[PDB]
Amino acid sequence: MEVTAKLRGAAISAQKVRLVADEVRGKSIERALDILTYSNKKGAVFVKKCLNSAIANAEHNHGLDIDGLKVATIYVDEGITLKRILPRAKGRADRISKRTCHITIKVGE
RNA sequence: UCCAAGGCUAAAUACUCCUGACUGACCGAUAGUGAACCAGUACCGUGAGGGAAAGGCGAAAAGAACCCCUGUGAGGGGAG
Repeated sequence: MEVTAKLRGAAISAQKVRLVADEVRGKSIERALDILTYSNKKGAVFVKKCLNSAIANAEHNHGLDIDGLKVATIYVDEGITLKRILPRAKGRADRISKRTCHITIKVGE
């Protein structure tokens, strides 16, 4: 089986979290946690939180051995965008997209 | 053919801010009132004035006790 965690609504662009996700996809839980704890990217704190939640789900709700677990699948999806107005010169306005993202992690043997 | 320089006179005619009953080969949320929603509101304008967007869990809240990750967060996974 595959155990899931979801981190819907992280205040960050999915394009940014995707670089973090690409490096932990398919790795063992230990190696992936190392990569996430020593990354300098903001998206790594979100990916690490979601991965830790998925590991705890697999250990508590399903009684799996987290020693044989691995990041079976991970992907980031776009969340809801907050729309803000940015004033510019000469009385002109721009729209600002404050993008959010959904992180889905599934761990399994 | 009819008697101005005195006055009057109902009905059949015009209408709908409204009340009641009833109707529709009228609309069904970008439609139909601008407005189904705390709308002539928010917002814009010194002002006269202009003028939006925005409905729906389920039959019944039975709206998820409790456990786990997390920062007593967000979010989720179980349980129900």
